[PDB]
Amino acid sequence: GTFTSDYSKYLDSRRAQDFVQWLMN
Repeated sequence: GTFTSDYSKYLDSRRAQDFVQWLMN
């Protein structure tokens, strides 16, 4: 559980990047 918050933030950034690319195409 040591890396979960740090990873959750990275996953957040990825899902937002996925959203943005979808919105641009």
